[PDB]
Amino acid sequence: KLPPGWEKRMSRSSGRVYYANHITNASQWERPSGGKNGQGEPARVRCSHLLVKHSQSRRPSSWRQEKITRTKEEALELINGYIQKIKSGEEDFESLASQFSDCSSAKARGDLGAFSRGQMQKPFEDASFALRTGEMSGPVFTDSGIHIILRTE
Repeated sequence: KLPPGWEKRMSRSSGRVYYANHITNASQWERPSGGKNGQGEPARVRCSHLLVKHSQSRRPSSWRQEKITRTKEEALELINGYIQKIKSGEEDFESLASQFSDCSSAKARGDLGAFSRGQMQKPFEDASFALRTGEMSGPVFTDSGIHIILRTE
């Protein structure tokens, strides 16, 4: 059972029986979905994302700040913060993307439109294609920085 990338695991804290995905870095208590060996994988998907860059990003510069100086570690803590606010409903994805994304797509609520296999950096692509419409990833790492991907179509 269990769709691509999903492994059962056991978290400290308690009898955290939970589910995690090694492609998307998503985690959750709930079992992923249903008896249909596949579903396949669309030729195309549509995703938004929120990018936080750091000093080791291939371009330490964004519309939000000319010289980015945060460390990969600091950026990772920020992603975790936003993921917390998002998962709790305090703030929504589009809102934090518009405000804090270091991608120019910030001004599109983070929307990147539809794409295929081949077009995006591979971990982003692998994660986007492992998500299902509606699902959000954990922190995803690329040469740009650290992403949160929301799959919209």
